[PDB]
Amino acid sequence: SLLERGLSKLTLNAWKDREGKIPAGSMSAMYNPETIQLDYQTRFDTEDTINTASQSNRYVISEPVGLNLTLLFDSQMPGNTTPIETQLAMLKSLCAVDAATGSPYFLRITWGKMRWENKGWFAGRARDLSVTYTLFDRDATPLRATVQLSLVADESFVIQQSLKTQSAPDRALVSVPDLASLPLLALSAGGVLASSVDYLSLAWDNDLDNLDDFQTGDFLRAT
Amino acid sequence: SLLERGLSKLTLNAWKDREGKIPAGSMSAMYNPETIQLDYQTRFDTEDTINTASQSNRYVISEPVGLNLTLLFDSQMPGNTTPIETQLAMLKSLCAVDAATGSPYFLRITWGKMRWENKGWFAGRARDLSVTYTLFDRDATPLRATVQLSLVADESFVIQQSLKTQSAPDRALVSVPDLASLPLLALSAGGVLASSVDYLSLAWDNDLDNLDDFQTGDFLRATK
Amino acid sequence: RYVISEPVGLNLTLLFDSQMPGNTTPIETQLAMLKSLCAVDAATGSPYFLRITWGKM
Repeated sequence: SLLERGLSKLTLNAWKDREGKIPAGSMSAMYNPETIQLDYQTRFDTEDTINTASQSNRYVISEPVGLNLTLLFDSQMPGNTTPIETQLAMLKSLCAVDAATGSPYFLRITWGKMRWENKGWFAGRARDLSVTYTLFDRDATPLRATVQLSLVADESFVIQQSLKTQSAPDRALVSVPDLASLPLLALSAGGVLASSVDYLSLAWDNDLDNLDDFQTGDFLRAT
Repeated sequence: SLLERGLSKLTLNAWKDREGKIPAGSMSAMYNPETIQLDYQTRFDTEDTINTASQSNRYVISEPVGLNLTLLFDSQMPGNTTPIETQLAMLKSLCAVDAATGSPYFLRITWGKMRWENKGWFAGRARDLSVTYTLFDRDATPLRATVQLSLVADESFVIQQSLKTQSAPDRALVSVPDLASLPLLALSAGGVLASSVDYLSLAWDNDLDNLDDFQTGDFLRATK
Repeated sequence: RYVISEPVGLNLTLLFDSQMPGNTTPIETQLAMLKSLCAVDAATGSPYFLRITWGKM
């Protein structure tokens, strides 16, 4: 909408390294998948104690988000001139082991206006894959594919570095509201940093005099 | 198409060694499968690092490509005159342990124009086989079969080494473009080799004079 | 014997839709919060300690 009406097919872009400096090939899928699903799974385990009766559970690991999507290829209808084996030559190639490197191709899936995991793209490597050819001709050039991709998370190590810089930075720079107080100024400054800054050490950092030297509009820093 | 309209059946060739030196028997099976299926799978394990800087998962092993395929035999329709036990005396033989060596037979499935995983053939050995006879005769010659094959990938070592040298054969021979520079010429040489070719070694291996010596059309050789 | 009591688990299924003409907020802005709050936070490296509530339930 808002400009024109034309289909935006999804694109499978593959690299060789994690960061994306070395590019492999790329392919755009005909016949958009009609369903995508992203499945989360966070594993817990119930902590045990013999003293108290408080009941909590322990965060163990976070199994990465998986993307399940299915594709269909056809080379029979008279708009479809290209064979489906040159199109499946790259789904089998880009979702398997690289020839020189032992690792797979890091497979960044994208769609025109769809945010995947709060980002415009979905990195990750193909966990499994299955092509099931359901229609042939006389010498059996294949004519249907029914591909069943599935991926994992595998974001780059840099992208993951900047996302924890926008959350809990090094320095806070909290403001001073009206009728303020240092037990409440150090309580909102300890929410930016998530590190529970004390009122006394917040007072020593700014070198303020009397534990009341804020004047409703000045900025005092927490570390 | 493009010449004629005769069918092309699938042929199951067998060997004894990993390579093609010692041929065993070889059958072609009538009544094509209607559907093939080859499943890929790659196993990953999540890094449970204590430092909690990053979430990632390692690559462990890639499971071999497995092919599933279902056949059917029948000899009572009056075009069908060969009894199906002579055609199943080969599938039961080639998908089992050979008497000579004590191993499977290293099968190779092929179809006329179908291109398997990236090659014109599908090598590998038989994981599974199940025949289920459904019709019989008065003396019970069977004459209906319904076979359910299942194979693995297992290619030979000469073919796998040949496909490796076709990608980064430890020389690059990188052309230079107009408005080029050695940090860019090392990124374009570090993509041919996938080895981070560290630009000071490029100017030493090619006898550059002053780190800007290439002239928009000459080649630079990059090894490792 | 009594060993341990497993934690109470809650199952719950939602639906979002933005093309009916009362629905104008795109559902990615509403799913940019569920995907965020039900995942590991960037600040500490842990989940977010959610709290589900209904008017009289």
